[PDB]
Amino acid sequence: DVSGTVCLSALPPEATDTLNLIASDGPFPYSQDGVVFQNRESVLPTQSYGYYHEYTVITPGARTRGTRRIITGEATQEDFYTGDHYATFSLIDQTC
Repeated sequence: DVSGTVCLSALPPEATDTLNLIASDGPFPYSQDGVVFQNRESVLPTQSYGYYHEYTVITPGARTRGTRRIITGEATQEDFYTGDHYATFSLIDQTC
């Protein structure tokens, strides 16, 4: 399930950076940005394979990709944030 909706301005600033890169189709900093997210655990709504894609939200100071991600869905404005490596998600509201 999705935990609720959160305004973009209430998320870390790096989530705004990642969304700007998604809108321009990159370039992205990590080679894993843009791969399909399988939703194997069925936390997000069930969809066809390839409906969801994953992008890194950089964690300042981290040596690795860390635990923050944006998952896009194919629908308009359908973007989810996770800060715990896919355990929980919130829908991003870009209007606030």
